[PDB]
Amino acid sequence: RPVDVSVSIFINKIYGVNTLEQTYKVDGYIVAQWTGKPRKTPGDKPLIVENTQIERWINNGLWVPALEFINVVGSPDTGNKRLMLFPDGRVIYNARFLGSFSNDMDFRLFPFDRQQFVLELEPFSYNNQQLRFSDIQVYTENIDNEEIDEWWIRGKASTHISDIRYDHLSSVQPNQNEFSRITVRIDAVRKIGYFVIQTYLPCIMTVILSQVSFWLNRESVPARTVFGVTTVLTMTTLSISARNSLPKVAYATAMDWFIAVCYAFVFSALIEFATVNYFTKRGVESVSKIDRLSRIAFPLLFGIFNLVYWATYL
Amino acid sequence: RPVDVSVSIFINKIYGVNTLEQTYKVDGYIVAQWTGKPRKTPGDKPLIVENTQIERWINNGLWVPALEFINVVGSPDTGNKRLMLFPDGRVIYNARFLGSFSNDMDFRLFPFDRQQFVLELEPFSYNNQQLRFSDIQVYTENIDNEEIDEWWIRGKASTHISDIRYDHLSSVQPNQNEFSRITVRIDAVRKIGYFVIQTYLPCIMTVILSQVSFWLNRESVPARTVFGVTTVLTMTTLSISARNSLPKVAYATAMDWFIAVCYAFVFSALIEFATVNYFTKRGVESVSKIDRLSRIAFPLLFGIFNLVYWATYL
Amino acid sequence: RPVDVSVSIFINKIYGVNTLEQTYKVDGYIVAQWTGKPRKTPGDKPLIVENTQIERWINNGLWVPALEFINVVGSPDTGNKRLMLFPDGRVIYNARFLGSFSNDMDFRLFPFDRQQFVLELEPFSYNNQQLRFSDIQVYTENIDNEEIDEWWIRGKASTHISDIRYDHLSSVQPNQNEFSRITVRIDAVRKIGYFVIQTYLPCIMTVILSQVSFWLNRESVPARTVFGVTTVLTMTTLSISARNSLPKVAYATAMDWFIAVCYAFVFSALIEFATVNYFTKRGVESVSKIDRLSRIAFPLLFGIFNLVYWATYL
Amino acid sequence: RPVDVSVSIFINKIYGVNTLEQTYKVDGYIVAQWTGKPRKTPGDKPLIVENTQIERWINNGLWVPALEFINVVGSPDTGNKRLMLFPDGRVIYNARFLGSFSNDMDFRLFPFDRQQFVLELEPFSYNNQQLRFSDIQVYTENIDNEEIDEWWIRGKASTHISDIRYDHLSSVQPNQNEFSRITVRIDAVRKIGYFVIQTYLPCIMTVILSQVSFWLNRESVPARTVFGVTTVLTMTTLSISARNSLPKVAYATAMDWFIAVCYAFVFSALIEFATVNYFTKRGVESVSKIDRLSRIAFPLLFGIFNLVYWATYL
Amino acid sequence: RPVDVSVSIFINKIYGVNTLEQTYKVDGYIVAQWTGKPRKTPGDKPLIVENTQIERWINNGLWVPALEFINVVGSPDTGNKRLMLFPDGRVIYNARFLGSFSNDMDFRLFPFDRQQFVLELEPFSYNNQQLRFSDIQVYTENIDNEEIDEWWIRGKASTHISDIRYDHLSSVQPNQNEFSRITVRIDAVRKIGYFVIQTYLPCIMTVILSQVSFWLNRESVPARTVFGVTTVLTMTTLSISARNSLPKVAYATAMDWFIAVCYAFVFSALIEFATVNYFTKRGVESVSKIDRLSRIAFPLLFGIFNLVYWATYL
Ligand SMILES: CC(=O)[C@H]1CC[C@H]2[C@@H]3CC[C@H]4C[C@H](O)CC[C@]4(C)[C@H]3C(=O)C[C@]12C
Ligand SMILES: CC(=O)[C@H]1CC[C@H]2[C@@H]3CC[C@H]4C[C@H](O)CC[C@]4(C)[C@H]3C(=O)C[C@]12C
Ligand SMILES: CC(=O)[C@H]1CC[C@H]2[C@@H]3CC[C@H]4C[C@H](O)CC[C@]4(C)[C@H]3C(=O)C[C@]12C
Ligand SMILES: CC(=O)[C@H]1CC[C@H]2[C@@H]3CC[C@H]4C[C@H](O)CC[C@]4(C)[C@H]3C(=O)C[C@]12C
Ligand SMILES: CC(=O)[C@H]1CC[C@H]2[C@@H]3CC[C@H]4C[C@H](O)CC[C@]4(C)[C@H]3C(=O)C[C@]12C
Repeated sequence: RPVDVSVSIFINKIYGVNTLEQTYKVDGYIVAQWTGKPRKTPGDKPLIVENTQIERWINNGLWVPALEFINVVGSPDTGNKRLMLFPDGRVIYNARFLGSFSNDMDFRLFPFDRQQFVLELEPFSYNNQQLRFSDIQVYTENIDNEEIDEWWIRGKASTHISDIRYDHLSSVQPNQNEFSRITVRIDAVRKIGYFVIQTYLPCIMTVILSQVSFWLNRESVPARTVFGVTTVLTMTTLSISARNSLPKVAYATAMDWFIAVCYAFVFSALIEFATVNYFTKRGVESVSKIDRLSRIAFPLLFGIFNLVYWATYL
Repeated sequence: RPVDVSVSIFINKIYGVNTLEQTYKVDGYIVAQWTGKPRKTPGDKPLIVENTQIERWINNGLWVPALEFINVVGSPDTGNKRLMLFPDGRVIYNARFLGSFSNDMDFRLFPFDRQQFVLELEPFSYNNQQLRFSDIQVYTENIDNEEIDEWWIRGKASTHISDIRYDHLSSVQPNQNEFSRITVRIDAVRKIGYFVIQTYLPCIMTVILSQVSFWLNRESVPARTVFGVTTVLTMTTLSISARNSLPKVAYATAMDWFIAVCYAFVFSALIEFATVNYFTKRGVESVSKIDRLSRIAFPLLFGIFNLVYWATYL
Repeated sequence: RPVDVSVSIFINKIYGVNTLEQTYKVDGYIVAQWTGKPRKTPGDKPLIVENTQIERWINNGLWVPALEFINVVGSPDTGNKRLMLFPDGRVIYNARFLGSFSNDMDFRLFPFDRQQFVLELEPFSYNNQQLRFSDIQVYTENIDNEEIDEWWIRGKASTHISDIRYDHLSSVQPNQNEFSRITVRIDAVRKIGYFVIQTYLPCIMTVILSQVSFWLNRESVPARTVFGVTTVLTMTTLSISARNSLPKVAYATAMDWFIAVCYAFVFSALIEFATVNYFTKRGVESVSKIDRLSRIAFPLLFGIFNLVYWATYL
Repeated sequence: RPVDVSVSIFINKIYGVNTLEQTYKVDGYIVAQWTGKPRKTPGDKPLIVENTQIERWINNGLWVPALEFINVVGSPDTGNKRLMLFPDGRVIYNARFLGSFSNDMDFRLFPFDRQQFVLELEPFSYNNQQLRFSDIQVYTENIDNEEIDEWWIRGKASTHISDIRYDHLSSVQPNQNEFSRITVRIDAVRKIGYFVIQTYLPCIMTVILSQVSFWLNRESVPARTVFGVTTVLTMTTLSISARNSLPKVAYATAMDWFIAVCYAFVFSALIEFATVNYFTKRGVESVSKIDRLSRIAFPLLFGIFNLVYWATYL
Repeated sequence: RPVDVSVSIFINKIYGVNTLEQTYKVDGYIVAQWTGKPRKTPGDKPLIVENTQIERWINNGLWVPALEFINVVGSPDTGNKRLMLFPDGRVIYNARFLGSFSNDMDFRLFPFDRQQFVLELEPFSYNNQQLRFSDIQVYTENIDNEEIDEWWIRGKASTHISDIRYDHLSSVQPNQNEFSRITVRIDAVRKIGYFVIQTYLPCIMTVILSQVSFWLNRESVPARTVFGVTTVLTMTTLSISARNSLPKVAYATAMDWFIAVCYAFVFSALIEFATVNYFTKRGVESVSKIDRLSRIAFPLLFGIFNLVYWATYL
């Protein structure tokens, strides 16, 4: 007695990925097919009914169940609606949907993170005892496979049919509070190219600039201080601007750890000079022993770190 | 004589918390049940009517009271609507809502503040003598309890039913102008991580950078002045950029007072040096005992301050 | 014969004040009551008609005039609509409105300006010979009077009813082209707290920083120049950023005049040092009497200026 | 035989002028009058039909032509619609329109440019052989002439009626593809106040700051270089921030030409100083006559430049 | 047997080009003509039916196929709709559309890139066996083919009719899953004027400013370091700010390569100075012949680069 419903979804385009609001817009077509009671169409041809004329048919008792996207931010922009009325009884609901979808996202591996563009479809007013999803096949490719859209699509779609228990229907439907839900997931990874130029490389070149102070002398204090404060302030601002593209989360990202280390070498380089200025009297010949090793200690310490960093997270 | 109305609300997700406009977006379901006049349904099953077809029923005299969200910023995004028509008379109104809600917020303890995500539900056109809310049940935790949405959810929801007197309905029914209101509150706390990295740490290291001037000498005036002006201006920009994440309120926040203190230590450090620069010839051997104590007075005075700060506000 | 219309407006909240666009958002309820032909309702109770069911009544010749907000930025967000049909004949139209309103604003006294949140209500299609507004009652205080909205509400509402002559209907209604207009005004004053921290204090501490150049010496020219250019440029950036919260108006504001002075003292301080640097050899012993007096002349001129400033504008 | 249609347009307000998108919002009323078949109204008074009830009238065969704004960005925000049915036959369509309009704008004389706020009105589905505009009257002044937000309304309105030939209807209407078009233009001039405060004066004072380097000496190279690099970079950023209030046009504006000159004097001052530093020993007694003459050439050239500039462009 | 449909599209204006979201807004009219079943119109004149009155015709069984824009971001802003019903059977659907369209764009040649503003029109519910596009005519030139605001339109439109195979109808339409698709392309080139003034010229003069350091001496280290760090940091910010007008793509643009080169000359000049500072005692006469030659090597190396750069990419 539960209505077996076959569902096919074609994803036309994915766009408007917003990491801040954790939303992403999905455009495509939807198809809902179920075998109902036979009817006599005008002619043996299948009857096709478009947007407005569908209302007159449900007014004559036609059964069209409302389907609902769960992980959506607002009522999706529904396009044109059509109805395929076959003589053997099978009904086919086809329409285009453009909605702003949401999904929980973890940024602990920013910007090397992997996230899932998920579609959560599930009917309304009809539980698993009344309406059941037979199968789901997502014909996303032939368009999707173009993955130069600010992300990298890795793998095909994943379809799964599950049963969700809503407790807020228990007061009204005893033991009838489970709904069949279709879930479609597409794994994707981020493209680190944009962030290398905005934060990573500016962090590196700032570190390179910060360490030039070692190679000057016990020279004009203005010079080695200007090198210090400019690199510290520059590294300070980059630490701020690097998170403006991220939600106000608590955990630290791989970009955060990279900045803190790059912050350390920059701040240490200044204190190193500030150290030899208090020890300008204890052991001064032409150059101290700190600079003679800091000119090599700092770059090598920083160099191997980048090797550990980029070898990881990749 | 007033109709007892049982209300159940299932919150799908809370998102889009905007501290500036003091809004927050809430998605979820609503259930409204009342006992009406008995009817003879087609079959013994309860009759289920979906979005558009409900309008035809109220045209035949069916009574569906309009419910209204008070603390909303604009007309909420109403999803799919359904009606459960039982033969014994009881009617059940179930629909999905996605709205931008508002609530009075106090920012005196920024960013350690506690706020409440509130839903204020109340009917339209029907007072408490005509329509009464029997009970309210919020089955929010099942989903909501995952709070990585820029805030920290601490505790379950609190439900309360009250009666509100609108004076602008006195003109039509004297003394019968009170409306039943359902109120749903969810306490929440902020995640200070983003603010630690964006303002607090940059303020601290700037203060740390400001105090390196002490450990130099009565040295090149350019150096110790560059330390002064850069740190003062840096602290000045941070004082401004720290408030762009807040509405144009009048009272000062815990972040504000914390910056003013960090502002004091930076400006005092410059004047401290600017003082010893006025005494460069009267009593100069190597160090002004002022600097010899400022190298210890400033960190300890600032160090104990952070202990006074973080012990408070927590 | 003109229909006397009683109007009551309940303001739920005023929010979203945008000084740039000179708009402001207003949420609340509206009530329009007029005496029609008597009828016999079902029971002596008043007949209540909700959103959609109004269509059936107005199609049957019921007279429900549409009321129109003049000073609105776009088509207001109409909430739920209701109709109270009384048996004694009086008809009552009640609905909730959320609209983005506009009003001409003068910003010559930024941020000490006084502005008016105005509602200009007036019907459509019905002149004063056909429809006249009897009285207006603004039930704003019950909620509004808690002035926590980036502004301070100073006083209750002020109502004015007038007759407006539209010349573009003279070609169609000779001498019958006057419309009854309801006007609701709420005076308000601005909260200078946000601007004290963003512009005033950074301007002041910059001026304080600008004068430290005097207390150095005829010293290292780099230092007193670094004090000079940084303070001028800092004051220049603050002079620009201070108007980004204002429309691109022509007249100068009280904040503008205050900055120009703060710009003058800072730029004068640099020119002063550049002057004593031109007199570095002709008449040099230890200090130019200019510095001996500028350390007192400038603060006294600056001190009395702020006192004259804040005594005014308040 | 073509239907003569009298048109009256009342402009309520012009607001939201965006120079970047070259759009502008116009709110007001519209009146369309044509003489139809006589009718018998209830009483000799004209019959008035409001927003929804018009649909029933056009459903009964009444001829109400849809009017269309050409230079609009999206479907304009249509307010309330009314219908005046006169007994002598003349029909009057009156409604309120709030739309975001567009017009080609030339910015070669930024910020002294002159622009026109244009309304291009033209019917749909009815050509000039079917519908013709008799006359047009724009009752704009009553309100409009008060402009306080970035522009100056200078002069009255200009009305013109024309016939436009669309070639894309020849396939559907051979030789009958011309539509009557109403065009309303309002000249306006820009208010340079905002730009004087944001760029022009800051450009001037920066140029003034650039020339103080002359009055120092062949002095501490840090000072006169700090004068050089800081002024060059400051003038560089102002050239950037000056165009963010403009679309990405190709031609250079009067503000651009003004900045390029101000850019030259700033960079020339550095090269001038950098020149005398290359000649510090070959022909040195006390001062390089270059600075002694640059102190007069530079201010006079800049002063006379503003005279050539501001005598023009005004 | 498939209905041949003639389609004409008139593009009124192209506006709102957003390179970030890769969208662009298109306003214009559409004409769809097909020869249908003969009918008896009132009079021999063609019957004209406007927006609302069309619904009654399709309600009486008239066949109006829904047409669909593929490369659209959301449900487009549909204007006024009209229907021409001819007695010989031919039906004509004419309407105005304003939609936000999208197209894949390649930014490797920023800002010398050439892009295509594409419209993808294709019907719904009717395959190529039922509805076929006979021909397409784009009458765009009348208001185009000259140039647009931020881009240059070069050439007339390009028309393409194709057959698109959707695999998601195979389960419901075996071998009948091909749709006729009209595609309209407009080639366009970018206007580099805005980018020359905003990034290129500031990058060039910054390199020029960086090279003045050579012409000082083995002089005050503060000066040549101030030249060094300021130019390096300035060039660093320009590398970031130049990409804020681009999506987060992975590939590097022609603007990126130009900045990286400009980054080298600035950074190389600093290392060059940092080299001669290491040789202040080891091989010192007055100047390191490196600086004596770098004053010629760098400009010529930079000069020839600009010739290679701008000769390319054009
Ligand atoms: C012997 C030595 O190398 C000296 C030279 C500079 C000094 C530091 C300067 C900045 C100081 C800020 C605050 O006073 C805390 C302490 C702080 C980090 C100092 C020290 O630990 C001692 C340092 C490192
Ligand atoms: C004698 C001495 O060592 C000098 C060095 C720095 C000087 C201060 C700099 C800032 C000044 C601002 C305004 O002129 C009021 C006075 C003000 C606070 C100065 C003084 O108290 C005197 C100081 C402490
Ligand atoms: C003798 C003396 O005290 C010198 C020190 C600073 C100099 C001024 C610096 C700013 C200059 C701007 C422009 O070059 C015009 C001239 C301008 C006002 C200079 C002077 O007239 C001479 C001044 C006042
Ligand atoms: C002899 C003289 O006074 C020197 C001092 C500063 C020098 C200029 C500084 C900027 C240089 C940029 C690039 O290195 C090309 C060359 C460039 C324009 C120099 C010159 O032609 C020679 C100048 C004017
Ligand atoms: C021999 C010579 O001319 C010196 C002058 C400047 C020095 C360089 C400055 C920047 C340094 C950054 C980090 O310390 C790694 C090493 C780094 C590249 C230095 C060196 O290789 C040695 C240089 C080239």
